Amino acid sequence: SSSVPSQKTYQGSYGFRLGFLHSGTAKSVTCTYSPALNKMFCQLAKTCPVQLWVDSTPPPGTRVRAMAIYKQSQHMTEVVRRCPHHERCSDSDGLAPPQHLIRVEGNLRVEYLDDRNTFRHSVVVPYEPPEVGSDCTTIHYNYMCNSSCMGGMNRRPILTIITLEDSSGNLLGRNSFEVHVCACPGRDRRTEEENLRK
Ligand SMILES: [Zn+2]
Ligand SMILES: [Zn+2]
Repeated sequence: SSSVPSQKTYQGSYGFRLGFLHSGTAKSVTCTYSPALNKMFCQLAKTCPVQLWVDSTPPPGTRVRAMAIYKQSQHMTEVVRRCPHHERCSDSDGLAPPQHLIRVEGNLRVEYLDDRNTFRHSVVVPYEPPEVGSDCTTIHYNYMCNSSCMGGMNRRPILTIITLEDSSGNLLGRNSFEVHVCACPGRDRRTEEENLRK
């Protein structure tokens, strides 16, 4: 059949897992995470904090990669990409190729990959140990297209897969979370958690 990027949780030797801010569901929130759904709700192009927690520190040369896949089997082989409309947005970023859905902000060492063999997009930064006074490292992602964009995800659910890898790309750890990009993430989180209850 067709191999797809794995989404299996794997903490690895460093005890790698993800954390998310406790941001609430008010109308004004821009990024919010549901532990009931393991799902991030966030606004187009806004900052999405993703914490990296480890029990011990990965070595220099370790990198952290992010890639989106469609959640549903019948769409899983389709590369997740930004819609043609959003490709044309004007911003201060001088690094991300216009087709990439996921960007990293605030990191001058970011690299973007358009895999020559799988065609998948990903965004990768060097792993760094927590800043002074912090217990975790955070990476700040932006999602550059809405769930609703007809020329992109077109309402199909996606997951983001975060991989910890060595300098050669070998697996050191993996986690994932669903993400819904939308104008009203607090309202959407509230709706979906209410659906879940029912
Ligand atoms: Zn625009
Ligand atoms: Zn779009």
